[PDB]
Amino acid sequence: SVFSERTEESSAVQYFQFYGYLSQQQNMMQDYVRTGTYQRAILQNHTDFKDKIVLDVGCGSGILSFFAAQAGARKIYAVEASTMAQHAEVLVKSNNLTDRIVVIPGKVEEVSLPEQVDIIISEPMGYMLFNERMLESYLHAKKYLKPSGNMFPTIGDVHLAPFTDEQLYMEQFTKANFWYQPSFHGVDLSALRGAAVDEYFRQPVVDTFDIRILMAKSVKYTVNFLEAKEGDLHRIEIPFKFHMLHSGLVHGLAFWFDVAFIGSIMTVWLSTAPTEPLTHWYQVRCLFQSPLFAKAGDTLSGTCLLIANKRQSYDISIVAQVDQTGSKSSNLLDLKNPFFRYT
Amino acid sequence: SVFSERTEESSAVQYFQFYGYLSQQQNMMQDYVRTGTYQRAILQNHTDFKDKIVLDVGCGSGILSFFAAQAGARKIYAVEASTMAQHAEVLVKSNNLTDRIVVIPGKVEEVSLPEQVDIIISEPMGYMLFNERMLESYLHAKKYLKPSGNMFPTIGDVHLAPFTDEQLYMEQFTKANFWYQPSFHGVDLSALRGAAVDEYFRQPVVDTFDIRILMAKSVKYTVNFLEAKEGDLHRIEIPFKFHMLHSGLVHGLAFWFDVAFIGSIMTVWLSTAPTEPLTHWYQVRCLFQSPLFAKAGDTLSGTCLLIANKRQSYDISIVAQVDQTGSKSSNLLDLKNPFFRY
Amino acid sequence: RSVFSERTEESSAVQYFQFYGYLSQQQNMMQDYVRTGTYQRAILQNHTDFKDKIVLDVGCGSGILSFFAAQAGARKIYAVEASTMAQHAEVLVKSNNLTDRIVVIPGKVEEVSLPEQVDIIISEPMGYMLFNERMLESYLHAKKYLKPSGNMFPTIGDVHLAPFTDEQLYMEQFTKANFWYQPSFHGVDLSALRGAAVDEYFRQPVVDTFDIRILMAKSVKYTVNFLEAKEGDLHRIEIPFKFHMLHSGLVHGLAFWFDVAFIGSIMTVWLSTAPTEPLTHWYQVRCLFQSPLFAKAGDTLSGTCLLIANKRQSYDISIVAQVDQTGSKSSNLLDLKNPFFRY
Amino acid sequence: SVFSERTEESSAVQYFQFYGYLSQQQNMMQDYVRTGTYQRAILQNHTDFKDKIVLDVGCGSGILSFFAAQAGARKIYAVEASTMAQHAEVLVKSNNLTDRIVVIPGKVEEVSLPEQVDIIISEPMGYMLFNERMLESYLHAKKYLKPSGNMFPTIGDVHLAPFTDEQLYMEQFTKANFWYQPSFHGVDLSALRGAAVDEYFRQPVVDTFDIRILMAKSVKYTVNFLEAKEGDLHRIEIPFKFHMLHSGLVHGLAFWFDVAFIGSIMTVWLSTAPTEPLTHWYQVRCLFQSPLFAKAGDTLSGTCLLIANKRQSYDISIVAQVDQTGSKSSNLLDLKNPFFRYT
Ligand SMILES: COCn1cc(CNC[C@H]2O[C@@H](n3cnc4c(N)ncnc43)[C@H](O)[C@@H]2O)c(N)nc1=O
Ligand SMILES: COCn1cc(CNC[C@H]2O[C@@H](n3cnc4c(N)ncnc43)[C@H](O)[C@@H]2O)c(N)nc1=O
Ligand SMILES: Nc1ncnc2c1ncn2[C@@H]1O[C@H](CSCC[C@H]([NH3+])C(=O)O)[C@@H](O)[C@H]1O
Ligand SMILES: Nc1ncnc2c1ncn2[C@@H]1O[C@H](CSCC[C@H]([NH3+])C(=O)O)[C@@H](O)[C@H]1O
Ligand code: NA
Repeated sequence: SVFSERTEESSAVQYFQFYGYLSQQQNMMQDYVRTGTYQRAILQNHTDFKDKIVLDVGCGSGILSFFAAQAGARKIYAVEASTMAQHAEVLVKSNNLTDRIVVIPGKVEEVSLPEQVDIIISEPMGYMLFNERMLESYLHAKKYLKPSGNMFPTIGDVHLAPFTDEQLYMEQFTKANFWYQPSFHGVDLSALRGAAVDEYFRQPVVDTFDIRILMAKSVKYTVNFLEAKEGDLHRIEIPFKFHMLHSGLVHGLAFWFDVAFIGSIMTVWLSTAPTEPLTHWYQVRCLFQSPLFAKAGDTLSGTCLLIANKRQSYDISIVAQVDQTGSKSSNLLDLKNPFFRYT
Repeated sequence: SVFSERTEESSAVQYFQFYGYLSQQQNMMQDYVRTGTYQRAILQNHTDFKDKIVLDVGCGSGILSFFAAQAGARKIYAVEASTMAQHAEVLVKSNNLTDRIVVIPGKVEEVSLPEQVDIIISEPMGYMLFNERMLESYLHAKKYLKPSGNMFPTIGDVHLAPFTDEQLYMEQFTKANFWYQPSFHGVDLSALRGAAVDEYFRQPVVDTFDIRILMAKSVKYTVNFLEAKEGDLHRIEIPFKFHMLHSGLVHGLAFWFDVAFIGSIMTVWLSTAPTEPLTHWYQVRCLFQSPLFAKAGDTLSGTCLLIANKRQSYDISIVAQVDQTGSKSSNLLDLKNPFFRY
Repeated sequence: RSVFSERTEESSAVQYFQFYGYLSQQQNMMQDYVRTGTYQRAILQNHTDFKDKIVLDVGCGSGILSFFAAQAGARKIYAVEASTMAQHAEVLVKSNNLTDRIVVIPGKVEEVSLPEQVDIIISEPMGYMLFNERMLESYLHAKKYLKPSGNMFPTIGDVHLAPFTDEQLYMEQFTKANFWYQPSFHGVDLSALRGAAVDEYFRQPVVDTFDIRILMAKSVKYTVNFLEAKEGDLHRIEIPFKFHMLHSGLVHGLAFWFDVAFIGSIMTVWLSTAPTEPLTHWYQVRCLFQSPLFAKAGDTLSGTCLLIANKRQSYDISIVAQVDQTGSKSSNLLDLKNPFFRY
Repeated sequence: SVFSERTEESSAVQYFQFYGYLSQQQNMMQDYVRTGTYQRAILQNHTDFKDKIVLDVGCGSGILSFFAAQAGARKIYAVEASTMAQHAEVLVKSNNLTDRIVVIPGKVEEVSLPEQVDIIISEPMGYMLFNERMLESYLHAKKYLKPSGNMFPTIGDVHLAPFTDEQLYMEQFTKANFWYQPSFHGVDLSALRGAAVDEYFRQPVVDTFDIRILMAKSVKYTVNFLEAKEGDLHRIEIPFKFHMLHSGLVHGLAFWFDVAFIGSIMTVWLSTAPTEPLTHWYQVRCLFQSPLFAKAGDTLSGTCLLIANKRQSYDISIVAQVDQTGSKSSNLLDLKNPFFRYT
């Protein structure tokens, strides 16, 4: 199948074991911004669901399908690949909705639906939007979408912005300098100090921050789920040209994302921006190996290249340069293993 | 190999991927009780290493091998299956010990060792001692051990004792009670509450605690690493009979462990007991879904059964009984996925 | 049979009037200084409403309010009491030399015969959550003896209800119900009765006081005008509510209290049992939800509190509540006659 | 039936309503001394239950029947008159003992048992043993007992002892002196002070105390449930003659009770003595109207006469006298309405 070919078996096992936990579902469900906004987006666009055929990609507990049922849906196919599918089925029965919601255990790339659907709903967003590579499942599912069919969410915007955070940058060296001692119990650890620094900088940092560390207006990269193909997400090139609003040292790039539910009645936005109330996605920061000095008015140009890997994530390549000075910095990061810094 | 047959590929990949990180090595190395006690046990028993052949099972960064080198060992084979092995090689070169420490990359069940060794050193203890199933690798490695060779550590004591902690219990019960709601955003979740309680209580709690929550003298289960066979750890049955010292609610069993380095000069103990300074093993508690009320003087009887699984851990079944009232409790826990509360 | 006996089980009535036959209970009520003091002020500061008037005291007990009416210059006071306390009231009338002003009439106010119509009716018919004991109906029934322009002391009653958060109370009750969760109490599996146990405990309104900050919204007020209301109005009391949540959190239930007003010719005097006011022997009453409802600030909590009078001189309470923004719903049934005294 | 003739209808209603609550059953079940001792007495005398026919009088939740089942009983008839009977049925089913425990709804004086039993088990004890008059139900049940049959408990001992408690005695007057004031809000209450004192002294005091207040070894009155008639409990005359161990003022008599389970293997005792751990029965004290002075070595003689009434309780008559001085005191108390003093 399409899923197995793009996914290492070891990664897939871990991945679906993770979502097999009721606590993990619960964690997502208790993210009120997320869950509430989904329910709002569905109910406020009830004309998009009333007596419609619905597909829920990766239903988990089945909560979105229930929201679709609340909106008056006729039939909802709730596809789930982890063992959570059995718990979703129990909920369908206990909520007396067996006539409207059909839980289909398995990967959306492998299961079969009896009919085409009017609208696809899903929550496939990971860290930096693209983590977990579930957007491709979401896009793959369009084989079951009627022409003129709709997608909830419909589009996704990932935002990038340069930031200054001296403490975050110095923190890495403070942690790596553990190895920079000549006699740890009689052992000289110094030779590994470089490797330690390297390791720390490969980890994207997950947490939140004050918006005042941002030094330029964000650059936006948009995915239209109605138009995109899964293969479009294998190689994501995000060019940027930041016009610096403040003078100072750029320590790296901050990432966040919005999704839009473009319905017939209204468009509802779900945002994980640092200007908005915190979600379980927080924000993500990728550090530069060497900070870049910029004057207000200077331009910071370059590219953020996301390359999909078989561990259900992306290898991040970031190249940036201050055009006025030619001062350049790059970093390679491993999105699969972020550092959860939030406290 | 013996490792591969008893281990799911999915588990091993993640497992050794985890130990390839320098931050994790730093975390373990910064456990001063551990590192200091190991160095203490090796250096003070230097005659057990002087001009001897040493095997370091799961050497990681190689610290124990350096300790063995400090004790005057002639040759040390440092085996590590994670990529950390490459970092160990770097330290050996930079510490000018290339003539004495030989890093052998790979699983100890799969590598080929050049010669038989006089002594095996290792740090194979996981949470509640048995987690990670590395003790079996440690035991497996005795195929390279000379007839009268030694092992560091030499023995392991697992201690279990009944505890009372309403706060911890309610803390987990609260998390499970989310699945109690009859109308979460209009959705009835209650039918899953049973499965939810089951899931949360299967998680052993890793953290530390005050010793005054303990309601009886601990029961000891000992593994002699010099004598034990790999197969001995597939099924670990620990019967217990506690004489309750305090009245109250028994919320579960607390676990910790000691290991002893029985050398020629002296025996050095490394303890993770809650009466001792804290280590990175902390202590482990297994909660009962329903606590058992017991009075002082009662006997708390039952069995703690550990069944090894293919995910490099154990399925824990605890059956406990207040003999005077017949109050019985049964519990199943997944040692692989503990709750880190510390 | 009289209107009283038909709406009252004899078994309940016996216990009820037997309870009020005890001097200790009279002492308990009389030692409520807020209560007694406020009644005395309401009567004395409106002395013109009593001067040379004919008074009816419904459920006079020890006769304290009749003495207050006598102090304000009443010509004759008919003090009706159905319990044996009537005998003690008479003793006080004689020992206080007020035989020419206070006439104790033993019996139920629904059954006795008065020689004449009265200018004003005084009573203290309030129970827990105002309506408990169903004496308001006796109070209203007595209006058959009231002259057309007659007055009522108290004149009006306000019931206040507001949502509250109190995790401590909820877990306190939940823990008590969880006794029946034990699978091996002395070797016996009790679990099958947990549902019945939870139901039983949560049917008990909690009588006590609390800090006002646990309240999550402005109280909704329901008013009974004793000058206009008829007995039948209290047989089935429907109180709709729409709360605008001021705080985010878990709604564990609804808090209840009441005010009564003595609207006299000289001034209006209020007797309040609100948690913002000094504590009375009425305390406050809280009705718990079996499972709390999550609400954000700005949300609306709407629904209905329905009180159905029963033959045990109390009410069957039904509370239906809903977080409108999410559709999160709770339904609960309570037995007001058997509250939990927590103070 | 025998029950209805000796019981006022009004009393019976509240009585069985009281035991219809799971919380009250729970209250009894959480008395570890009581429940544990019952279980222990049954299990340690397993030969008295093995393959026997058992009768459980007033099974409540059915706990004692389950204990009988644990001891290997062949058939257990669990008779229960309150609504608790249905909850017992639920527990029997849920514990898979449907073939061995049969729940019979109704009063034991009115139901029909298909066969005679080998042993009757019950927990019919109230305050000072005899309150609630359920022992008569217990003894009545022997009509279903084989001639060679046993009773669990087998005997009941009531202990009586003189006590000194200056605080308790003075407390009555302190509470009554509320009424001894000439202008309570302008009212002279003094005329009721006597009636108030009378009221307090009629109430036996339920609570516990330090054994240091006891001034003589208790006098014991024994009921052998194997030998006794129902009628033996209609009029209970307990003569007493105490040999005073301490000098001082005797303010009244303290009451407690024991029951013994005399089985074939061993005799197990359940005690509510103040020398033993506290149970939900506590202890009961009856005050003398006027305290009696006695020296150590004097004899305190008299009678405690318990006269059964139709309110499922007893009128307590106490006459006591110091023989050496002729100093005499009496009290008449209403056991149905005790004062719960325990804190
Ligand atoms: C819960 O505590 C975690 N923990 C675990 C351990 C156990 N030691 C694991 C170390 O040993 C390595 N290891 C595990 N199984 C191995 C095997 N078949 N062959 C070779 N190396 C192996 C593994 O890669 C790591 O470097 C420890 N020594 N300290 C700890 O803190
Ligand atoms: C929480 O207790 C509420 N509560 C109620 C009351 C109301 N009861 C006062 C007095 O009213 C008497 N009473 C009740 N229904 C009556 C009736 N049809 N006819 C005559 N007397 C009646 C009853 O004998 C009692 O002595 C009060 N005076 N204080 C209170 O505290
Ligand atoms: N290819 C796939 N096919 C089916 N389910 C998948 C696939 N990839 C991910 N999932 C599931 O999709 C879910 C994403 S988490 C979202 C859970 C739930 N729909 C909610 O909105 O709260 C997880 O439960 C995954 O197990
Ligand atoms: N005459 C009677 N017939 C049947 N049941 C009765 C009678 N009198 C009292 N009971 C019940 O006897 C019980 C006394 S409480 C003892 C309950 C239970 N056997 C236990 O040991 O925990 C109550 O549940 C009463 O409803
Ligand atoms: Na320790």
